[PDB]
Amino acid sequence: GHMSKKELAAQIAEKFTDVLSKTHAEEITNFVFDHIKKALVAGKEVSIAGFGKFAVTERAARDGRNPSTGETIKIPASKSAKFKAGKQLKTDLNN
Amino acid sequence: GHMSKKELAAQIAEKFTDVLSKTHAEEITNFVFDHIKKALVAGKEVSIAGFGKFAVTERAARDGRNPSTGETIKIPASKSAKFKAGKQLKTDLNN
Ligand code: NA
Ligand code: NA
Repeated sequence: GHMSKKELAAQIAEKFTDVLSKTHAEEITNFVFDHIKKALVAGKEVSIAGFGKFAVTERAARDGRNPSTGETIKIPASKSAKFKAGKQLKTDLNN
Repeated sequence: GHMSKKELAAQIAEKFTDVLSKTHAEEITNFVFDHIKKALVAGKEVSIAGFGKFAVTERAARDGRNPSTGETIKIPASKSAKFKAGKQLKTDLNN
């Protein structure tokens, strides 16, 4: 199965209709992930208790070879973000 | 740096004070991740546009050996959840 962000936001809106509208639920859901992204972009690890942690990772630069010339190259570094599932999520998935 | 769930919820509360209280911001932030967990527990992939995707993964069972006896064992399967950062997050981290 699948659950999208819009579906998440719709569930928020349905379960918190006393708190906020469907439009605000979508705004806030978008803000959750935007803010998490902003934090990763700022180099922060984002820890979400009961859920897990996000950290920026960097594929390190390293020596390669030009295959044709056997000249030393640099394979460039690049960043990504990694999630490590927390203990509670791991427990819930293994029940 | 670090950003926790409480800090995320506090940012939500600060930036959406017209929408919800600090208490509700924490409730909703907790619900976001609880609901995502519920979806993974239900076997759903959770796709969050602009952010990335979570999927349940299973470390497959496989043959091991009892080291001492050379009897065939089974190393048990276990589930976890994996996140794959979306293109936009990858772009933002590499800017
Ligand atoms: Na609305
Ligand atoms: Na409050």
